[PDB]
Amino acid sequence: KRINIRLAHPMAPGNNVTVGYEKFKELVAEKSNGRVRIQLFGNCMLGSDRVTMEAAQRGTLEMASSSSPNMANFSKQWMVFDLPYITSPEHQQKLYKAIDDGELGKKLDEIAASIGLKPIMYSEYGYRNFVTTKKPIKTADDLKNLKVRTTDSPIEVAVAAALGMAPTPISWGETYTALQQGTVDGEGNTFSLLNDAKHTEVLKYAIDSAHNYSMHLLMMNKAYYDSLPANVQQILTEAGREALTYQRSITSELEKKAEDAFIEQGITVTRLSPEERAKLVERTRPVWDKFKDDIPAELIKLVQETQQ
Repeated sequence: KRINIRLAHPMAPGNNVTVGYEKFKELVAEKSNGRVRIQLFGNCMLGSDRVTMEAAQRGTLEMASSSSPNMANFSKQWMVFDLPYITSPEHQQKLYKAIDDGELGKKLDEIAASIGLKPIMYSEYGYRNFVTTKKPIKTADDLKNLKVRTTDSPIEVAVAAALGMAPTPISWGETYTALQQGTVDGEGNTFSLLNDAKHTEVLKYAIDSAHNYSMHLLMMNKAYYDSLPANVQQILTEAGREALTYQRSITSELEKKAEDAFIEQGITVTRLSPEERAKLVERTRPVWDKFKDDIPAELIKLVQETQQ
């Protein structure tokens, strides 16, 4: 027959994650000669991360993508990637290698299996930077007192509290309204998502904190995956791998465009000195011990090994 597979996600038009899933869609169609069709429900068409991944887990959707921080709703183990400053941009290829070809990726795959999901793409999303609507922020101490939107990650909540901020978990689709209404003073995200989602209209200041690393985890309902013929299973996984290579390749080009757009629209972007970054690293480091019982030590070590 034909097979139609629905894929929902929260990310904005033109965003690195979004474009990756457009490439996935194209590759699935090519490899199947049109027999398998991915229907894309991006940009919170069917809701934000949690609600659509819950639908994928239940089987009311075939596929969904959630940011890794929002995946904490489904397993605590994903929080390894939220630990503040567990990774930094300088080591990204070695992180990719461990996920793609190594033991780390196998462990992630097992986490997904344990919650009824088949991973198809570990999409790059990027490093979050703190941004504000009104308050000048240039240093760690300037973050104090800010009311800040978070994802659902317990670690993001704890990071904010350790920085002296007041964390406020808001779904992605509702975050712009909260900023516009003054419910929150700021947020932390990639400059690209912020620009693509047109948060840049309400923002005034940014710092290159890189205080959270996120992926966008594209998951298929495991029962649905296991129901498919083997040739279609292989199409999906091969398309995922090829789409991931493509999506990583365009990510930093798009990030550069967004940083330029921030500039153009008058947002002040402060580059932290080594000293000021080290303060942030240490101020957030106590969060790690608060989650030692929820994140396997072996998994922390596999991630840290990528940064050596």
